Amino acid sequence: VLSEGEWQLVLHVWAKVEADVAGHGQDILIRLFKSHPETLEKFDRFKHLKTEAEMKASEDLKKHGVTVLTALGAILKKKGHHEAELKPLAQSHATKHKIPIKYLEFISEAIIHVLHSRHPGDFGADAQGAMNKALELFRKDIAAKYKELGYQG
Ligand code: HEM
Ligand SMILES: [N+]
Ligand SMILES: [N+]
Ligand SMILES: [N+]
Ligand SMILES: [N+]
Ligand SMILES: [N+]
Repeated sequence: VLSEGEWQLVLHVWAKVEADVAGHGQDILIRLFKSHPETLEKFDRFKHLKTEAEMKASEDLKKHGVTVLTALGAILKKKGHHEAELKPLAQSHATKHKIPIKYLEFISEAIIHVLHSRHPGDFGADAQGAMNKALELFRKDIAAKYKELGYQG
């Protein structure tokens, strides 16, 4: 569940994201929606948005971008001991929002793309390797909770 050395690479990278949570959140959701159109359909609140331009202009979308990264920052900071925060999130995405585990992987990919575009020099292969493992650990712990509830798939 990651070495201390890899957790460090991740939070160093995340300290950086914190500088503009709003910009990064807006970019991550627009990229998830562009590459995987089906995920956009899961948000009643953003369906209306067709083009990239419209997505960018939506303040509400940017607001949501902040919610998501604030919650993910709370998880990552726990350095694996994130059960209290992951629980309510796993439960609401399974039973309320109805988000397949496959969409969590798609967003994990989105996150990586944005952190590489932005912070080119701070996100070397080594930081990307540690970041990948953190997201996968989050994804495994969610899927465990999904199964218990009868929504793994
Ligand atoms: C990095 C992973 C994600 C995190 C940390 C995250 C976080 C959150 C949080 C904190 C909320 C607010 C309330 C609640 O869930 O009880 C929320 C709402 C929601 N999430 Fe996520 N989310 C993630 C990924 C996803 C994905 C990938 C989708 C869609 C494919 C999605 C679908 C939704 C929807 C539809 C809502 C409700 C929006 C509303 O109508 O208020 N989530 N998310
Ligand atoms: N490893
Ligand atoms: N916003
Ligand atoms: N964990
Ligand atoms: N929500
Ligand atoms: N790096």
